[PDB]
Amino acid sequence: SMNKKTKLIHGGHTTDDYTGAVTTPIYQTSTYLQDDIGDLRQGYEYSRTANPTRSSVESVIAALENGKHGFAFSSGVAAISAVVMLLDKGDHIILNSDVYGGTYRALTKVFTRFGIEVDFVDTTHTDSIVQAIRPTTKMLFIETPSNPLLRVTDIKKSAEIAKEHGLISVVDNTFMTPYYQNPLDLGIDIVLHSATKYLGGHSDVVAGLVATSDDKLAERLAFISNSTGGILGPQDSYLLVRGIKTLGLRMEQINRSVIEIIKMLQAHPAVQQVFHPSIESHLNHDVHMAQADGHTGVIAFEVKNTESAKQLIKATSYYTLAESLGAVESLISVPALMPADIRAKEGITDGLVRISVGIEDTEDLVDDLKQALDTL
Amino acid sequence: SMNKKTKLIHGGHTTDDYTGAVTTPIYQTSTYLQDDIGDLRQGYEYSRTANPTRSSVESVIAALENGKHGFAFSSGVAAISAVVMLLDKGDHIILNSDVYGGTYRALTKVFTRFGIEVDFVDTTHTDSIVQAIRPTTKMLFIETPSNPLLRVTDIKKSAEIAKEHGLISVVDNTFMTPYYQNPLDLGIDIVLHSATKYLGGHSDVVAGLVATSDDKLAERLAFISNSTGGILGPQDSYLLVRGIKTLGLRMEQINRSVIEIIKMLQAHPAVQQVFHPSIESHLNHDVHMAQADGHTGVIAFEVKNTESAKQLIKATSYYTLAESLGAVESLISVPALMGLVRISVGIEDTEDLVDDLKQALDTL
Amino acid sequence: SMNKKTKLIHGGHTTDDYTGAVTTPIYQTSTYLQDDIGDLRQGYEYSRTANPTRSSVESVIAALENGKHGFAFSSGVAAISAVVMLLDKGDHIILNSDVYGGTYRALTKVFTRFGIEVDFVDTTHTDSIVQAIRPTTKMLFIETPSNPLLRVTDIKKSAEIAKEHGLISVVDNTFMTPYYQNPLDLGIDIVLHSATKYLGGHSDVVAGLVATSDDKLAERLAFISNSTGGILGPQDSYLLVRGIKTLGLRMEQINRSVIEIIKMLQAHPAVQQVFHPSIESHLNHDVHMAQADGHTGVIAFEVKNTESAKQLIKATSYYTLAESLGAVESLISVPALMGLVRISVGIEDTEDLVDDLKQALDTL
Amino acid sequence: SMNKKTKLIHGGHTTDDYTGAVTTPIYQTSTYLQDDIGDLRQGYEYSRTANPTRSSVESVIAALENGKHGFAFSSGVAAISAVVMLLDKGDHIILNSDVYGGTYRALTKVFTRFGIEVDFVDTTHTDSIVQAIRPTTKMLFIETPSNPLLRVTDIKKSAEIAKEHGLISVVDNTFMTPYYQNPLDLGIDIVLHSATKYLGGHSDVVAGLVATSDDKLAERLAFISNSTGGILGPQDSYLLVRGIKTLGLRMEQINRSVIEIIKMLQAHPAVQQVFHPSIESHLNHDVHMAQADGHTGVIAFEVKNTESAKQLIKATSYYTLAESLGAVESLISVPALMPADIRAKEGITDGLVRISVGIEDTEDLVDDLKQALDTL
Repeated sequence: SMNKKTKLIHGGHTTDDYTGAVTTPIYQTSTYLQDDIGDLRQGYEYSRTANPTRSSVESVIAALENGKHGFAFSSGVAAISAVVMLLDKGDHIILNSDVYGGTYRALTKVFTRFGIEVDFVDTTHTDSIVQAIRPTTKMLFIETPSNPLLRVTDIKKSAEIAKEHGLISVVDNTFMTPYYQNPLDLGIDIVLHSATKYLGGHSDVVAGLVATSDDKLAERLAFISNSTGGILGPQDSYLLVRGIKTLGLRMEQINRSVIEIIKMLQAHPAVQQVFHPSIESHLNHDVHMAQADGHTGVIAFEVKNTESAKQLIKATSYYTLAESLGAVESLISVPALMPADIRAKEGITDGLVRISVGIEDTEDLVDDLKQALDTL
Repeated sequence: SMNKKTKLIHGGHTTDDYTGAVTTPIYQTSTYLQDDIGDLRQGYEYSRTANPTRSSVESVIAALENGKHGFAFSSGVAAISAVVMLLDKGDHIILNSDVYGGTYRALTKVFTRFGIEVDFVDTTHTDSIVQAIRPTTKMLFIETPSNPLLRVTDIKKSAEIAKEHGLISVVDNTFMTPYYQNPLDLGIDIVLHSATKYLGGHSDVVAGLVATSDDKLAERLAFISNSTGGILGPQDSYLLVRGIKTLGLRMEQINRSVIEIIKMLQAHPAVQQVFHPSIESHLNHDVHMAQADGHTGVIAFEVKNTESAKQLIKATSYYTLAESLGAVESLISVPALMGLVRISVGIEDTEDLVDDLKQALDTL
Repeated sequence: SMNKKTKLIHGGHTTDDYTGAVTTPIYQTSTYLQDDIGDLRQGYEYSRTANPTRSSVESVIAALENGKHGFAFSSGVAAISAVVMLLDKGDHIILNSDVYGGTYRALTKVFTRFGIEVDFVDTTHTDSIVQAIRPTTKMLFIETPSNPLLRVTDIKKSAEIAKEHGLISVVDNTFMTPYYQNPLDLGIDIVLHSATKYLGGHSDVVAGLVATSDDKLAERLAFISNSTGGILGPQDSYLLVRGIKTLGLRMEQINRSVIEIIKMLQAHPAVQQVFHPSIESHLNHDVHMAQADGHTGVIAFEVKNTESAKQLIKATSYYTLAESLGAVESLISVPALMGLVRISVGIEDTEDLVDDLKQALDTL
Repeated sequence: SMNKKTKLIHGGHTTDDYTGAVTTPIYQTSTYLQDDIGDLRQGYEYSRTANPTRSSVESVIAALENGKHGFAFSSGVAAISAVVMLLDKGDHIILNSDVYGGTYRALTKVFTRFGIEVDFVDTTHTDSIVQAIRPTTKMLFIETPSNPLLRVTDIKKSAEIAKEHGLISVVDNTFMTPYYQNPLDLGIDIVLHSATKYLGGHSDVVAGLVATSDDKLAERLAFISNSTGGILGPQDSYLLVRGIKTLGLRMEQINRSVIEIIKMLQAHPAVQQVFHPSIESHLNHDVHMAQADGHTGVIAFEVKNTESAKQLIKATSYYTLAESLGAVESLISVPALMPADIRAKEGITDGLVRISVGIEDTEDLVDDLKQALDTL
């Protein structure tokens, strides 16, 4: 019963019971000696099946999401990939139309070849999920807020919709992190993250994390992980644990700057509109406040055209033009350039700019972006 | 032009063109700065899609297997699963009946749920491969030698059948390594490895490696890997590059010990049978010699019962009771429990490994 | 131009100009290819003399301390020993009497054997520094605040004395970090850190960092380091760069908890005294506020006897009984045994650390 | 009582007693939890004083050199630096005139300022050591074979000379490695290595290793290491252990190529002379065979002038022009360009070329260097 900032330091198991080392040892090892045949010395026999450094980060994400079983994968895509392989051929899964672009690509071009049929639904309306549910629908996949336009979906209702129809509810909590949003506490079966983003938070790990409280769903995830082998390595597991330590402090510095930056974007004439769940005029803004304690650092705002966005990027000094988000350094991107009907259903327009607020000084970030907008 | 031991040191790109560093830099990084929107400074944009350290080890395995493209995965099992995902629902795969247990598990328990069926066949007689071909068969997947009995399958003839019948041929070359056997040179489309074993060589990396010369197949593997993200990390990529450097020396010490160990086992009163492709009476022995320039370090032999096998392990001093194979240290196991005994010959002193196993067998 | 939190993210060179990678590549390498004999492709020839990952963290500490040159050592003790080796036999050093125990050991037990003598002086009264100056005195070395009582020494006035008397002034800025106190801006010649503590921040790196603006001193430190080889490795260099990124956020959470923890300790019946430079009755409190923009996370308080102190540690839940300080997790110790108690405030929840320490004190 | 190749795999302690992991865990940690105050859980309290990954490589070098105590330092220079700090001001140490250049620089320009007086002696004649021994001489420092001209010194005699006069005998065994030469078995007190070279052997670690069998000399080295802090990190300790595993196989492939390469250099008219202890006409060649089981991979040979050496380097394809030696890749250097009286006493002339034989194919290395010499 510790507070969130305390949970990030002592939640789970990140110490060495053997030597007392206050950080998780990095087990660069493949196999483990057995004193007697079949008798494992500490539960370990082969690192693909289980590795102590990986089990440590798996116990952390489980503790942060108030779950019971954690799983670490080589990438957030590998985590999503392992989750959908819970379904069989002829099975059916519903997602929000505005999922992360890589998620759309994986389910439409990879997993449809295996007999999994996919339906996309603007989940901002809860009952619209029920329109697309079939007697073969087994999974409801929610990504709130979405990438990169931050559409909010009612998690607590989607869980009830999933629970009623015998559906496996999944939430992609990458943008909110366990520090501000806990889908497992709202009835969801499985929560997953792209740990590449906020959790690692230092632009130096590609990883995915999955957590659940259901036993039999966990034994199925462990079976898929051990049989498809998309496991996170020990070195990356350790850097994940290390980065998670400062998640609360990083999110709070990010949230402070998000406040000041939004107030500047909404008052700058060179900006057409701003997209963020903290805005009262934003769609489903009251749903977000009911299910989340804070806000993501991804902000979307549209200038007039793509060429103005390229000029705006070249005018800044602290915003790094690159992919990914949630890092200590602020990142800037043009989602349209980094099919057209799906891109429009994701909210991506020309002149749409996505920023990821870092942990630099607030006034420095506001005045840098504002001075850049003055040139348009 | 470049001999084998030289190719292990200089094959592929394992140096830094920037600073001139003689080893591959470890790029613990997720993303890369772009000078202009879509203008990649060195071709890198996101580490899942491409990472310079991973591209280094990927260029090594393609060079060592005489392939055009290489792919590094987070485990050998992940390399297999990416290859199997080349197919659609309804497709069939033909495999050797004694295929690796993890491959059996992944195909029967996972990929059959997606309509991909597998047909187990004694591939030591190539006629059995043809008779099991269905109109929906799309892939031939073989290991040679297999585990743990080391059964040899004709690679060249398997490549001809897959070619004549329009199948994607796959060879798991883990046990032999690129230092002794190159399936791509024998007509196979895709060769893969559990780099966890010999390639890494030091019992400290879990990894898979895939190589092919087909552009359309590599483009499909690249798309599959980017969309399922079973990516090998940079630090493991580096240790893989580092371990491969001594692959030729390790294999050669392993093969010298295998000769003396088999000679001891064949004569010991407590041993009833020895399994290894280097024995002239082994099935398809000449087939192996025609497709391989050396031997694997995995040896299986039989003793009376599992009790004598367990007492054998405790009586040894230099054989480590653990899973896995292909490491610098010698490994021993009883496959039915994890009287057949399987050993992995390491790079310890040859007479030390001979005397130590013999004195332990003397206690039975 | 660049504020403090921004300088922690973008100060120094912590990106790859080659591929555009946003984090410093880890150069696990020993040597570098030369295009021509003596022609360094990027200025690197041998990793002991210079390593690009180490040069990254070296450029960070110089930027954060407003210095011209930075030096990364394998421990804070190694950073101190390189600085002390600037002197010759017969030279003298003036230090605060309560200097770090490892510094006491290194100077009295090691460097006196080479003729370098040390004069311990209560530097909280700057007059005592002048009266201990000999004709052979060459260096003034101070820590502020000190361990474990947190005694404050006037940095500006110490810099004037060293300047007026021709001494090399050194300040151990470990406890305050570059985020709150910059001795080089106050006239000190050399500032050093045990990066093992706050800079690394995560209890997983042993390192020392040195910064100076003097070219002739930096040239001498560079020669000393290349000829004694107390070099920080590349992997530790990288984790140092990574940990420093959150230094501002960690210190600020630590300082918020320090305020509430001191308020609780000052009122608890079981506490007889609290030591911290943030108390207005602390000796040289206004001196600290004039040379520092914040506070350290080390707090010392006194309870009845060592028994009550030991029972305090067992009664807590979030305080880790271990050596060291400045980590994300809270650390507690009894200095006389490794009733004075020293705690290191971490980044846990403020009320959690307040309530947990109070309920433990309630059991005494 | 295992053979050398077996000793490199199982000598010392490189496994995890806790989990059974067959490789040493990497303890990226600074401090260790204590269950009771002052009571260490497994002997660890602070990583500068002791770290489990470092203790593992320290137990390896001790086992390989038949010593009892090992010490790992941040560089071979830091190892030598810690060894000479065993002496006091006014103390006296004898070295061979042709020591490694960095050793000469460290003792002449650093440790002379602390009262340590240094004497250089052509140790190829044993009694010449006795000419320079004073009532304040405390240490005899031998580097056989030398860098880069490979002058051989009688180890067994130098030990007797040191033992008679109450001297601390030290041998720099970098070039021979513990696989071929074991100074501790010949009476020497302290053996040290630049583990950067052959031991690591993969051009990716800078490290130094020290070993001794005397208890009180070890307690003094541990005191200096803990008080001057030039400790090797855990990641570099691990890569050292990993590289040491293949030391025997790498040395034997190197020795095979050294044989074939020397026979080519001695028969090429473009080569004036060749320097290697395996040559019968080489100085003290019979001393080497009496104290060493094999040969180093460093070979020195002189072409006519410096300009011919630069042309020879540009003609090769498998020889890497860089510093350091003992790596899997073959390295080539010109020691004169990478005072004049000391350089001449070290045997360094113009046109002198130093090669470090790698583990590439023998015929490839011979024909590559030979074809290059044909252009001169």
